[PDB]
Amino acid sequence: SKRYFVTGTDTEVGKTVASCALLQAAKAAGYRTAGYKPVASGSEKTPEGLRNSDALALQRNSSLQLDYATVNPYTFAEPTSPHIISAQEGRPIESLVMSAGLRALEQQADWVLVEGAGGWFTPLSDTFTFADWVTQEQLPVILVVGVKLGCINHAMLTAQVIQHAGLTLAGWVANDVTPPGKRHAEYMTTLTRMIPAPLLGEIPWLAENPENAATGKYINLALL
Amino acid sequence: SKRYFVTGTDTEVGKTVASCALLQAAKAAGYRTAGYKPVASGSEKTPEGLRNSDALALQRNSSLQLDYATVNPYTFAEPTSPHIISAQEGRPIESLVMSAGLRALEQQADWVLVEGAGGWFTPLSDTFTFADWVTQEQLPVILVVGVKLGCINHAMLTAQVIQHAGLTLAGWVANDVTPPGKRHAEYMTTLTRMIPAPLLGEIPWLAENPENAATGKYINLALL
Ligand SMILES: Nc1ncnc2c1ncn2[C@@H]1O[C@H](COP(=O)(O)OP(=O)(O)CP(=O)(O)O)[C@@H](O)[C@H]1O
Ligand SMILES: Nc1ncnc2c1ncn2[C@@H]1O[C@H](COP(=O)(O)OP(=O)(O)CP(=O)(O)O)[C@@H](O)[C@H]1O
Ligand SMILES: C[C@H](N)[C@@H](CCCCCC(=O)O)NC(=O)O
Ligand SMILES: C[C@H](N)[C@@H](CCCCCC(=O)O)NC(=O)O
Repeated sequence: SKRYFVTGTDTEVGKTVASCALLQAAKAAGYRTAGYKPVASGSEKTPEGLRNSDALALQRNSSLQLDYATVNPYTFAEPTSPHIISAQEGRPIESLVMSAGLRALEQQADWVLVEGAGGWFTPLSDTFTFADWVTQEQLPVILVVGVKLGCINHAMLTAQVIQHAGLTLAGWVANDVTPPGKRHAEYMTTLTRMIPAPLLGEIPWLAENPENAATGKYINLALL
Repeated sequence: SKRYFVTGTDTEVGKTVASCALLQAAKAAGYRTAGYKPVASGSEKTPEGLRNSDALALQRNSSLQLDYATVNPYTFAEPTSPHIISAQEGRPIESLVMSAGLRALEQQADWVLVEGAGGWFTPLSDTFTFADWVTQEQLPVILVVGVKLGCINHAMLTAQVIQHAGLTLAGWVANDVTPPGKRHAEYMTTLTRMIPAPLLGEIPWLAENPENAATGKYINLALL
């Protein structure tokens, strides 16, 4: 299987909207797809247990019918850093459970997208970060950049740390989190020059429910 | 002279409020102080020319009476990345002018704080970033962390890139940009464990005009 890890320049830059666009393009290409969000914090109560909205988006944009626990093994109610609520609840986030989950998806899907939580360095325990697990798995990384003032600094910090860890930055996606503003073209030119990876596409500002929008068309999967 | 460069985990995390606190503590220690903001974008019109508010804060928190142009040689009206408006206006930001300005302050002050613009990697031209000038000058760096969800990732990205450039991370300052929230103690413990530099102090959430507040007391200059 082809496998990709999706990270963002910050929490809340639209990493899930860009992951749904990527899944929609891979399905259109004829791949058997599966989204995977191993760890999620910030979840709602239902009859079946806690459900996270981002993991639900990944589950319904996958071409295979998947059970929720397969998409998201670790679900926490509180919207904070996963290491804080893991310790609080007495539920360790185990690297072997996160890896087994990835393998289980690979039995049925040939194109798997793995979405982390928050940014690159999100702690999972007091001695282990999400970055350590991605390095261990040797996943190529796609960076989602929310285009706003301050995103050049955050895109270059994340890009350099991934290359320092000896991983492949497979590409980047520009996500328009605000309406058209005055220096949009110049920001897109600087970002294209500075990130050492192909620009895979640009998702426009979509006011109403953008993870349910048909966004596959904004991604050029040929460059991956 | 003692010289320090102050950077932030993002634009608008309170780097100027923390720089005014640092200047107030150094004055209380008996140093002859000068703040320096070489490049500023986002300025108001006055009879004397354009004036940036952050540079004005640095100028009035300095113990020496300094002229505005000495504090801030490069002033741009538009609140965008300095390389965009520099090119637009036909006014190159010269590394030799930025360095001469630092030396001119060193003739009269024995404790100089240098504040950049935005985050670490802010571009000054198409081939030159603020990070290149700080490396060239070999300035020790103080990191200001606005405490909010996502700041662990941004504090660790910036910390690692500065150490990769062979510079000293002299310390960090926690700035409380929001009112007391639920996981504040756990965020302060994680940040203290993860940033490889002393915590110099914590500035509380100050609703009304915090750069005019007397904040020197929250900084322990002994650890610098
Ligand atoms: N193209 C777009 N147009 C309009 N709104 C967008 C958008 N992309 C993202 N958003 C909005 O920004 C917010 C964050 O988006 P999203 O849920 O995809 O982020 P994310 O995956 O980075 C969150 P986390 O850090 O918790 O993993 C959402 O409310 C979403 O609707
Ligand atoms: N301790 C605090 N309490 C309340 N508000 C604070 C605060 N620290 C910073 N702020 C507010 O956050 C905003 C940004 O602060 P500040 O001007 O110091 O940031 P900064 O220097 O990072 C800006 P730039 O990126 O343009 O250099 C201001 O409106 C300021 O009043
Ligand atoms: C306009 C901002 N407020 C700030 C400069 C921000 C540059 C951000 C560049 C980037 O996107 O990383 N200006 C200043 O510090 O004077
Ligand atoms: C609660 C957030 N929305 C997100 C996790 C953010 C962790 C941020 C850690 C940090 O401060 O760097 N959750 C999630 O992606 O499910």
